[PDB]
Amino acid sequence: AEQRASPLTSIISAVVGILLVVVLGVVFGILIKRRQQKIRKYTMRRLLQETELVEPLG
Amino acid sequence: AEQRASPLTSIISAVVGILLVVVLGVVFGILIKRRQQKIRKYTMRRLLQETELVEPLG
Repeated sequence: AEQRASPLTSIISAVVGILLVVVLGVVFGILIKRRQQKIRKYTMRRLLQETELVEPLG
Repeated sequence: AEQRASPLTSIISAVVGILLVVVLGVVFGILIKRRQQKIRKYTMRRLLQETELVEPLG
């Protein structure tokens, strides 16, 4: 019938969904671990890029 | 003549790729803005003087 019934398309949509949730889950946990009694001062490291705002070319 | 030649499959793979990169971008931006509003803002204010170390004269 007209009913699609695409198996692959169904898997691709399912895979991605979990993929996005996985990638993040890893990033979130990573930050926490590096946060739990771990001062990396990442703020300053990223702040060095702020100078670009007050560092024109001419 | 061609191996696959699947237009949809090509779009699904392209969409996801950008999708994952998009979601993250939003998460990263949020955190930053969530840190800039930290009670330790004073740190940054004083950090602006650090540039003097990497700001030599002609």
